[PDB]
Amino acid sequence: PNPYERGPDPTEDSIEAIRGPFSVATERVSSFASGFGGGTIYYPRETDEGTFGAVAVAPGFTASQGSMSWYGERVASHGFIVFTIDTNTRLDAPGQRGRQLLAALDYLVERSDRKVRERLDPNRLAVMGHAMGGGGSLEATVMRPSLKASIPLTPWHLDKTWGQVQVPTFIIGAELDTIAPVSTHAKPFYESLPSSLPKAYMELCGATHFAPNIPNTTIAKYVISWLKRFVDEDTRYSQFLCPNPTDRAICEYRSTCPYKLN
Ligand SMILES: [Ca+2]
Ligand SMILES: [Cl-]
Repeated sequence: PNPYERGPDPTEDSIEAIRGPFSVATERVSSFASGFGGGTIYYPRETDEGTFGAVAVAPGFTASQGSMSWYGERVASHGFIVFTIDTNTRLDAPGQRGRQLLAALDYLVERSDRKVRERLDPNRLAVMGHAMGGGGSLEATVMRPSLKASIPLTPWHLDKTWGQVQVPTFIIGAELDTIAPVSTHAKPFYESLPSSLPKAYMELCGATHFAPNIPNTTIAKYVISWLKRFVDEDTRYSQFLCPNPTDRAICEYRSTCPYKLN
C-alpha cells in the first residue's frame, strides 16, 4: 500500500472544510534562526498514522507570515507540516526568497523541535509562496529539484523561462491582478514549464493580487489536493485535480492531466 496516505478517503467537502481530520499544534521559530526570518510551524498532533511531509510558505514583498497565516491551520489540519516563514528583510527579492524557503526547510529537518522532528519525513518537502514568494517558490525548485511540490500563488518574477523545472508546480493566478498580471507572469511561467511536468494553472475569476492573503476555499481545496497528490503520492486526490476543475470561481484552468504515477 501507499505508506504516506493520511486521513479518511477524501470528499469534496473534506477538501473544502476549514478544519480537516487532524488537530494542529504550533511552534514559534524566532527570527534569529539562521538563513531566514523565523516563522510558525503548524503540525498535526496525531502521530499514530506516521510522519508527515512539510511545506514552507513564503510571503510577498514588504509582507510577513501574517499575510499567509490562514494556510497554517487550514493545510496542516489535513496532514502536513506547514511552515509560514518571515524573510530576512521585508524587501528581499524572489531569488532571496527561494534560498530562505530552503533555509527554513533545512531548519525543519536539521534544527526543529523533537515535537516537530519526530513527526517529519525529511524526504517529502514542498514550497509555496505569494507573489515574489511565488517566484521564490519557482527559484526554490530550480535550486532543490528533489522538492515534491511547488505552488506559486499570484507569482511575480522578472525571469519568465522555467524550462528545466522538475518539481510538480501548481500556479494560481488572479484574474484582475495588475501588480503581477497573469498575462506577463503567471501564464508565461506556467507555459514555459516543461510540457512533461505535472503542472496546473488555476485562474480565479475577479480576484486581486492579494486574494491568496484572504481565506479562499477554491485555493485551499486544490492546494490541499496538490499537496496530497505529490507530497503524499496520494492518488485518492487525483480525482479533484484531473480532469480540470470546473469551479465557478475558476476563470481558466490549464494542466498536464492526467498525472500518471511515477
Ligand atoms: Ca535569521
Ligand atoms: Cl521573533
